[PDB]
Amino acid sequence: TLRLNELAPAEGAKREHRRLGRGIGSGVGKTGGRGIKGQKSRKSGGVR
RNA sequence: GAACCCACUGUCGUUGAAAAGCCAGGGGAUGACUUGUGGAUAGGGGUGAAAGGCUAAUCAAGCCUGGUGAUAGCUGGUUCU
Repeated sequence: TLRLNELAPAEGAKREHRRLGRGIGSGVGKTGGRGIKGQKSRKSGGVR
């Protein structure tokens, strides 16, 4: 206790960030949640 | 009718000897003729016995750099459990 290698954050404080397009297993591979084709699939695809 | 200047027909070549030629024929050949050297005309401009022809193998608007990473409701791609 009270060491630099014995200090931990609270449970639920930190979450891993989501990474798109890094394989089938991740679940967000390939299209990365954008769907298939259309305006919203393109870069900067949101309408005003 | 030779040299010189052209390019009407046919064969060959089409990763060619050649990014436009060779061979056999063909036209002008004292003229509105051919040609060397050095100059002038610059891009919406130049030049054109006029084909949108030519302006460095590039022309219904040359080339280079910059605005610039232009925009693209389109096509493609998007990586471990």
